[PDB]
Order: sequence, then structure tokens, then C-alpha cells
Amino acid sequence: IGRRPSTTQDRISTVGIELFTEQGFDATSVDEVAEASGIARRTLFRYFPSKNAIPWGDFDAHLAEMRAQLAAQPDDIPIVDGLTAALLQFNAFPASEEINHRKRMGLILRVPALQAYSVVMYEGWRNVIAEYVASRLGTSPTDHVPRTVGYLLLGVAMSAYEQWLDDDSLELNELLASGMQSLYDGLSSLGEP
Amino acid sequence: IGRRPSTTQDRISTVGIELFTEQGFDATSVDEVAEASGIARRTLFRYFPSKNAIPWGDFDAHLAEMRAQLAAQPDDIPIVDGLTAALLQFNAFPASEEINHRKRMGLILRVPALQAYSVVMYEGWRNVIAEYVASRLGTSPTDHVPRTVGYLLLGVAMSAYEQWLDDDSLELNELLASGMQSLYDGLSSLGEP
Repeated sequence: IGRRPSTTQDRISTVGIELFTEQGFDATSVDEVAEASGIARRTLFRYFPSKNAIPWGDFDAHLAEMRAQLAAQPDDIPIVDGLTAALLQFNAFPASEEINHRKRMGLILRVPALQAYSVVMYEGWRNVIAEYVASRLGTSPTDHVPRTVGYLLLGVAMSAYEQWLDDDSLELNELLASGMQSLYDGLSSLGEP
Repeated sequence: IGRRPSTTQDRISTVGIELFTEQGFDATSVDEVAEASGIARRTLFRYFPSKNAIPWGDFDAHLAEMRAQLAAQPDDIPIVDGLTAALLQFNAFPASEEINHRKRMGLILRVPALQAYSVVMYEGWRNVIAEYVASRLGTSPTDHVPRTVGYLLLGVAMSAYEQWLDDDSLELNELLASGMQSLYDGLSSLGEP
């Protein structure tokens, strides 16, 4: 998003990402991120348990906004539209924030140790989706339908971002919307005359 | 699947999984798997680069069967039906093989280091799906639509397996089929009167 005034944690994340991008992820130590951030490694480890957390920033806070958004949407609105709005909003940045967000997702999607580590971050993201779908269906978040939906929504997000990193000339919001349209329509008509 | 006569590699995998299940994954060394398998650790490392590979077995061979299946399906058949057939077949075991396959997926889905490691295995699986969809649409496997489909098909697989591990009384094939039906129909009608 990049909307709100920067915190110490989200400012550490940002200088970290800029470091990792310029010098490479494995070439940058946690001590360089700390010093570049004007803090002690104690102050840094208060905000991140590891080096692999630094690119994710304050993901818990992001997840709490998405969850409150989904929970504040009127219940007279179709579930799929809820899902679309969240997908589009919470990957939506000002033109100002594109270079930094593209830096972030570049690290997260293409550094193998961050790909491995991010399974737990994605799981928390999916749980927010399952929780929303479960309440609206009057059901449980660990049931099959809510769980499946969480996984399918993550799939459109992941595809869009891979596609977007692969080509500068593409718009993330447009890619997310195409991906979401396919999830909305379903795959019955795929390749069909 | 569990269909064909057992190889040295797929027999190492099986004794490994049984060891890991009985003693725990982190408690079992690669040397115990080797000895339990009646081979030298050199012979084992020929077949697996790591301990984390052992549960996956000969996944390359599995992937080559799925790919040949998808490529041998007549082209007068809808793409979604191709996708369904592959999803259902390549997670289909004889009643005989259920206990061992459930052991396998228990390790892969619930040991955090295997969850992390399996992103690369899942990527190869998704690429087989994208390749099939790309040929049928006359397009490229790195294009948006084929990539998205690969991710959406993986989502139904992952959901089904999580659901199946969570409850003995459920059938994997039934869960995969429900999941696939939702991908076929699309999410427009979800929660809708």
C-alpha cells in the first residue's frame, strides 16, 4: 500500500530492501541493514526475528487492515466482490511507491530462501481469506470451501506478481483483475469455441 | 500412484517415510535411512541430494507420466477436463497404497522444512500444467493465462490434501473433485441465493 506515515519498522524494511537490491540479498548482512537504518542490531531484532523477515515489513499490520476491510464490507455484497476488492486494494500502491514495491516483490518471489520462508506469510494471508468466506457462508475457516478459496485467491495473486516482475510494461492492477476475472468465470470455457 | 514395480529409489523413499513417521523426521538421520534401506550413503545420495528430497521420491518420473498423459489426451477434449483427469489420476492410489501415501503427504504438508523445500517441487508440477494449457491455447507457458491456471490447479490440490490429512473419514478423490468443481464453476455464485 505505502499509504500511512512511515514507522521505524517499515522504514527499516525499506532501507533493507534498497540495500538488498543494490548489493544483493546474501551479500548484505543484518548489521549493514541496522547501521544503514541508524539503529542497533538489538533494535532491529526487536522488529524482525531474521534477515528473511526484513523484506516482508510489518506484514501483521497489513494483514490486520485487510481483515478489517473484509469485515467492514456490508454483508449485502457478493463474496466474490469482497474478495476482488481486497485483492486489488491490498496490492494497490501510489505511482510513488511502485519502484519500492517492485523491489520488495522481486526479493520475495525470486530469492530462493525468501520463497521458502514466505510459505508461512502466505498461510496467514490465506487464513484471512478463509475467515472472511467462512463467516459469510456461516461456516468454519478450516472447512474445505473457505480453505480452497484462500488457496485460489493466492494463486491469482502469485501469478499476477510473477507476470508483473517479468514485464515492466504491465500493470499489476490489470493483471490481478484478469486473474480475478478467470477465477470469477471459472475454467469451464477455457480454450473453448 | 503406487502402480509400477518398486525401484531402488522409490523403495528408499518408502522405508525413509516409514522411518520418519515412526521416529520423527528430524530425529532420523540420512544414515539411518541408508542402513534401513540396505545401501551405502553414497548410494542414497546418488538418488537424493538431501534428506528433504527423500519424501518426494522420484518426483521427476511422476511429473513425466503426468506430462505424457496430458500430451496423449485427444485435442478434441476440453482443457478443463484434461486438467481434472490429471488432478484425479495422479493423486489416485490403490486402497493398498493409502497408508503409505498419507504418510508421505503428512510429512510434506506438516514438517515446516519440507513445506519450505517443496516450493520448487510444486513449481515443476505447475509448469507441467502451464505447458499443457499453453499448447492447447497455442500460446506460451510463461504467459499469464497458463501460469494462472497452474497456480489455481495447485490450489485445489493443496486444499484437498490439507482437508484429507485433517480427517481420516474423507476421501481424497472426492475432495479433489469438489475442489475441481469449484474451479470449473468459478466463484461468481459463491454464497449466493
